[PDB]
Parts: sequence; C-alpha cells; structure tokens
Amino acid sequence: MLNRVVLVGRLTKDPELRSTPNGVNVGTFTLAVNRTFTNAQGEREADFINVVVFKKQAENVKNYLSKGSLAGVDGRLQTRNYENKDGQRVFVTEVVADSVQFLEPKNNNQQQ
Amino acid sequence: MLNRVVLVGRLTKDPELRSTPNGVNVGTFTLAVNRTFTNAQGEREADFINVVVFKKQAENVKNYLSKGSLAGVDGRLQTRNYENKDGQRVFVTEVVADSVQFLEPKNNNQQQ
Amino acid sequence: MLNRVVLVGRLTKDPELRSTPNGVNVGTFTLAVNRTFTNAQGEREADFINVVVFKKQAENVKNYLSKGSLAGVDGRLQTRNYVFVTEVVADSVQFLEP
Amino acid sequence: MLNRVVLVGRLTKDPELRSTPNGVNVGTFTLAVNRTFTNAQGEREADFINVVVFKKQAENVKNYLSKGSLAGVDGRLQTRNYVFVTEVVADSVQFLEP
Ligand SMILES: O=c1[nH]cc(F)c(=O)[nH]1
Ligand SMILES: O=c1[nH]cc(F)c(=O)[nH]1
Repeated sequence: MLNRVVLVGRLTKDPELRSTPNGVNVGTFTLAVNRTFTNAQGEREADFINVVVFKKQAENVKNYLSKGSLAGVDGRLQTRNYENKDGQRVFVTEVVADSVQFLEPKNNNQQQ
Repeated sequence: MLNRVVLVGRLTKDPELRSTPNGVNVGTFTLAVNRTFTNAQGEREADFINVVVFKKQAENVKNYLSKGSLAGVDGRLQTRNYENKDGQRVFVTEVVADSVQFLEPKNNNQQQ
Repeated sequence: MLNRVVLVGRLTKDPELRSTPNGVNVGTFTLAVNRTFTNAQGEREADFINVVVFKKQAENVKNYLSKGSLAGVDGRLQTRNYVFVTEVVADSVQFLEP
Repeated sequence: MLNRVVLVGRLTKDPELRSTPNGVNVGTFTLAVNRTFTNAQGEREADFINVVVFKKQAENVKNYLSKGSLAGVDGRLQTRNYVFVTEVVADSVQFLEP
C-alpha cells in the first residue's frame, strides 16, 4: 500500500552509525523540519523526525552529513515496538529513507 | 520546509472525536498500511500510523469512516511531547491530515 | 534530487502493453484524477495523467486493471522528447479493486 | 483524489510573473530535476518540470529566485489544454538559497 514521506530539514546532531552482529550497518539521525504554515517571526516551530537509513545509504550519510546540514529525505513511514532495558513497551514511528540528498552545509545563510 | 505524507491503509478501530473547551473538534484514527515491499504470503506486515484531523475534515471522518474501511490520507508529519497522568514524558509522531479520501468500504474483496 | 508523485485515479481506457527490444515490458495507462477541492465555479475537475510502469508490474497492470478501475500510483515525474511529453514513471502501483 | 508532487531542482531561466484579469499573480518557472540514480549507461539525466505558483508566493518567487537557484516545490499535478500541457501547481515553495 502507498506510503511515501518527503522531508527537508536540518540535522540536530551528527548521524550515528551502529551495527548488529547480523553484519548490517544502521544509520540514524533526527531531522528538524520547520513548519511552513507558521514561518513568521513570533511563531516558528519545528517537528523532529527520526530518520533511519541502512546499508550503503547509511554510510554515505555518516561521511558527508553533519550536525546542522540541510538534507532532503524520501522514504516510508514505519512503526516498531520493543522493550527498553526497564521493561516498558516503546512505540516508535520513523522514516525509513530510500534516498538522502545533501542540500546545503551547516552555515549557508552567512557564508553565502 | 517541505513535509508531505501520503498513505493508503485501513482503519483499525472506528474514529474517535473529542473536543476541548477551546471549542475545536479533534478527530483521531489509526491507519494500518501493509508494506508493499513485502506483500507476499509468508511475510505481510503492516505499519500503524496515527492520523489526526481537525475542524470540518474531522467530522466527515466520524460520519463516513468506520473500522476496516480503506482510506487515503494526505498531510504533514508532526511531533508532540506531553506528560501522561503518571508523570512520564511521551513523544508522539502523527500525521496531520490535510485531506482524507474514502476509497473502499470494510468488506470490498468479498462483496465485489 | 527529490522527485516524487503520488496519485489515485481511475483508468480512462484499458491498459496497453508493449515491449522493448531489450525485452522489458512497458505498461501504459491514463489516470483520471478528480480534484479534491472544487473550483471557483464549484465544478469538480479531473486531471488526466499518463502513467508508465515496467517489468512484471506492467503485466499485473494488464491482467487486473481495466477501464474505470481505481488505482494508486507511486513514482517519479519524467520528461521525454521528440513535442515535449511528461509522464509519471511508476515504481509502485496499488490495486484498489479486486 | 490524492494528487501530490514534491520536487527539488534548479530554475533553468529567470522566473516570469504575469497577472490574471481577476488580479491574481501567476508566477512560472521551469525546474531542472536531476535523477538521483544514473541510467543503464551511467549518465545523470534531469527532468524539466513546469511549475506554477500563485498570489504572494509568486511575488516571492520573482524577488528571491533566479536562474540556477535551488528550490523545493510542493503541489498538485494538473493538466491544461488548447497541445496538452502538464504543470505542477505549487501550493508551497521552499527557497534553499539566500
Ligand atoms: O478522456 C480522456 N482525456 C484525455 C486523455 F489523455 C485520455 O486518455 N482520456
Ligand atoms: O533547458 C531547458 N530545457 C527544457 C525547458 F523547458 C527549459 O526551459 N529549459
């Protein structure tokens, strides 16, 4: 069934890259996306989307993407449930990126 | 900034419609979206997206949408943080629908 | 760069199916997409989008999709030339009717 | 019915700005959208999409957007006629450069 997400935002931290003994690399980062419908002084808010990326895309994210860089994301919305180390159920909604595009560096509105 | 979600899935329960004394109606429902990339016998999984709808769209959802109906959704991805009644922080990612389209009823693959 | 199109409409005619000299199936159809909001006059307009789909999905388009069938399409917007033509290249198609 | 297009590309020429006899500003520009994946030969192709934007957004397109400027576009796919023309009608435009 149809499931498509497109985002443009800025990374809040530098991307992390973990791995499982199953041998696959899993990159994660948070995308801060300012709301367009409230972009005006006195009411600018952002949403913070969790993006997850795997395999090849995941390493090109760790190399070339840094905290504060503008990135575009294209993917699916997916949900998980796990148990944290305390025994509480955790429900997650993340964007699984099919492609991540590097748009602008960290400080492009003062450097340009 | 760009933020677009498009979904087609089936409702897991009947939509709920709450209200605040601020006088605005807030409709909510969960959309179950089968993954396209695993649609085959032996590996069909779905993701369960929380959709939120307001004002007029929200009532036309409660009238005309029921558990098991196929619905299409178009909107933004948004995040909230609140405190539940126990004092734990709760982080939510939901789809805020701009439009909700009614596609097929509950039992359309046996009635058609 | 990002390029994504998502559509839901009905086919105007029956899906067509050709092949490439490389042996790849090329399914085509036109989708009538009603506008969700009416226009200044109140009438409902539809747009007529040309969709293209490849390989085995194109065969399932030919088998299970007919004139008037409701379909969802997910893909890219691409431009071709001779007369400039724009079509949606579907990587995914969803069959909303049996 | 659902109809959504999202694009990121660069303008091929300078944005144009006309008006309707009803007094609404109509901004137009062409966006060159590079394909993310290369083709069977390995070359990178771009698509050239016609974008249309209205009212005050069209004015901010004329002020702040120039040939070669990077822009994001969010809107509908619509079809017009005389020669069949398909354009993206932008409800939102994002300026990726100052
Ligand atoms: O009714 C139609 N209008 C336009 C078309 F391209 C088509 O196939 N059918
Ligand atoms: O280089 C270009 N190709 C096609 C176009 F429509 C255009 O404006 N520019």
